[PDB]
Amino acid sequence: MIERRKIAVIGSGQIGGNIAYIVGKDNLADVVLFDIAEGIPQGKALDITHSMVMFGSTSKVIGTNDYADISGSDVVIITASIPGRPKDDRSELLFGNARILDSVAEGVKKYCPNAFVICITNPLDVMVSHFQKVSGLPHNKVCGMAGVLDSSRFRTFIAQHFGVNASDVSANVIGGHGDGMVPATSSVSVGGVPLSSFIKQGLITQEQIDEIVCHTRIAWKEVADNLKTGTAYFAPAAAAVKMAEAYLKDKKAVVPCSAFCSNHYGVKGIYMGVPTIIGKNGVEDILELDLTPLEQKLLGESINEVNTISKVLDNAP
Amino acid sequence: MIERRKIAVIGSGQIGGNIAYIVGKDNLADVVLFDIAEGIPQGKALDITHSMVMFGSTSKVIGTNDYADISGSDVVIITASIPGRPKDDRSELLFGNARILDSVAEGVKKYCPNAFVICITNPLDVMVSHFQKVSGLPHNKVCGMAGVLDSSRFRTFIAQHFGVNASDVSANVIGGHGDGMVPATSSVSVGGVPLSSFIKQGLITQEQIDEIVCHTRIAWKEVADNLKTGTAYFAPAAAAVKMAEAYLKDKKAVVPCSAFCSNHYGVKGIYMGVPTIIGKNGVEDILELDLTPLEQKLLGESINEVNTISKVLDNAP
Ligand SMILES: NC(=O)c1ccc[n+]([C@@H]2O[C@H](COP(=O)([O-])OP(=O)(O)OC[C@H]3O[C@@H](n4cnc5c(N)ncnc54)[C@H](O)[C@@H]3O)[C@@H](O)[C@H]2O)c1
Ligand SMILES: NC(=O)c1ccc[n+]([C@@H]2O[C@H](COP(=O)([O-])OP(=O)(O)OC[C@H]3O[C@@H](n4cnc5c(N)ncnc54)[C@H](O)[C@@H]3O)[C@@H](O)[C@H]2O)c1
Repeated sequence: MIERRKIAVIGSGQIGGNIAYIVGKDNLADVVLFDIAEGIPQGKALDITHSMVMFGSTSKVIGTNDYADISGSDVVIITASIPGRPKDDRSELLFGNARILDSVAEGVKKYCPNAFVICITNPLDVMVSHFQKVSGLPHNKVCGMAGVLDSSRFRTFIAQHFGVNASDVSANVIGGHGDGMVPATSSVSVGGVPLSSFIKQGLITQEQIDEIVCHTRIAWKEVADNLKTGTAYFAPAAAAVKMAEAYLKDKKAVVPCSAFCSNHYGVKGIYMGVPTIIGKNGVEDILELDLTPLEQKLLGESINEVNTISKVLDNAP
Repeated sequence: MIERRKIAVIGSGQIGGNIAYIVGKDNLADVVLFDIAEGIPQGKALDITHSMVMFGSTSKVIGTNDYADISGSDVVIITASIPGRPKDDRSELLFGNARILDSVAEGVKKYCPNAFVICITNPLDVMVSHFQKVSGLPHNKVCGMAGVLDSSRFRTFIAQHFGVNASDVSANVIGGHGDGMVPATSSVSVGGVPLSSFIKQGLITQEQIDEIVCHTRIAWKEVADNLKTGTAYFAPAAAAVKMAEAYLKDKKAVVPCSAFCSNHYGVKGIYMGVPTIIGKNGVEDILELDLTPLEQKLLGESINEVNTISKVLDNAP
């Protein structure tokens, strides 16, 4: 008995609304846009419902403040967060967003415990870890969106240098979504050609690569300082939809994201950004990148950042 | 010589950003987001650029505040407007927006006078007329977006009543984008079946049709009262992309928009909501709907309100 796919978006602010809009435009699923703020999800859903006939989609998009409406959701995307952009570090939202997730975790557990959950709420790696702990869902059914956005940014910057289509740049960012993220230049390729080759050829300099690595690392502040009123939300929404697609269409897509890693990268059971294979059973596998010693070390420092914020959360007021 | 298609969005608020996002996602053209507000267009353009590789698009999107950047634009879409949502009417903002439009007209006149210009700035029909006058562009290359958004709502509401895909509802809303808009119920068909027939089959009462007509004219308020921030912006951005598409792909598509009508509907040269044929030469034709005496009267009232407010603006100091 064919049933329409259903995605619940918890939090209907900037990112949440664009997720709804893109999912409906692609006719990927019906969408349930959930928020505790009166009127916001309802009006965004009505406005998006009107664009449906324009896109040729028959997806249904409704607004709600009732967890009961997310029952049967195949995928839950969590964007809910306290207000205001982080001033210097995504960690500043730690205390407030962990409380919100406790609440979202109760709604999920009761209305759609078999859903694939994708967290977006910052500080990402720690929020995903917190969510999985308080909700009790299987590790492979809970992951965080970050890698796809960090890697799209790294691929884009590399592509803008060489003047080529970014889809032809292969490049991963691993580790937690924060200042210590590791854009792995060691395995970047452009049409099959490694960066070491472009250096010999004289078409890119190590300094140029270094600037790309840095740009990647603090790209969030560049966008946030220009928007003034908030942080990025167009690409983070497209990234969440790519992850939801991988699950709903059982793609076996290789997706860098925050996933529970306990056997690769020399860690034994932590959520962090790694290349995963996503399909109908959620995170189905993690791939082992070939890191240089210097990279294995920068990863090591990333992991410590994650552990530190995490201990801080464990000792919250 | 193949050149990339180029679309300038004048005004990067709620609607402009969404238009950039969609156009980019569909790889329909490169996008220039123009705003005089500091940082907004650069920030949205940068965030959207990061999402191009996720959508598999090579569209380039940049933000600027220099009209010289819109030169060579094949289409210009105008969303520039002074702050604050309409209270009861999209009219109140008349002078400020006409002032704003004067700048854009000089901008377009200098940098890309061969562009197809689509206005969205309210009060729509007057704004469009004003833009064409002061810019001097061919009448058939200047029009306003309203009908697509109104007809989409009208189709959506008819489709919800019958429980069928809105894409299979054929329906037009003509006249001014105001309370004086005319949802032409006599032009309604659902898979070939007319409302009279559904009437006789007892599948819809006249009361229900009336309520649908009313829902259409006041639908914008319903969205605005829920957003508590401004007016609808997801569906109006999509409607403008559909208009840009008919132009760029030379579709010869039926697009209900605000065009220079001068030998149909009993008017001799005014800008109003009518069913046009858009292709690579802009508005290439206007179709003549089979209106009932009542609708002819209703359109009548609508037509006066345009000229009325149009004179209020022809004077001023
Ligand atoms: N993972 C990443 O790559 C990434 C990238 C960009 C932004 N973000 C983060 O995603 C989050 C959302 O960003 P945004 O711009 O959409 O924020 P926003 O402020 O625009 O939206 C957050 C929404 O959460 C709603 N909300 C609040 N408390 C809630 C609750 N208890 N239950 C349900 N909804 C609730 C709000 O009412 C609001 O509409 C932030 O934490 C931001 O830092 C993450
Ligand atoms: N035609 C319709 O169907 C329809 C439907 C919905 C909304 N609208 C109207 O569309 C317009 C835009 O709506 P919105 O929600 O995007 O508004 P918005 O306030 O979010 O954006 C308007 C943008 O105009 C910019 N701006 C101001 N002065 C400018 C100038 N001189 N040059 C360039 N940019 C300038 C602002 O800085 C802002 O970014 C309004 O007039 C709104 O009422 C029309």
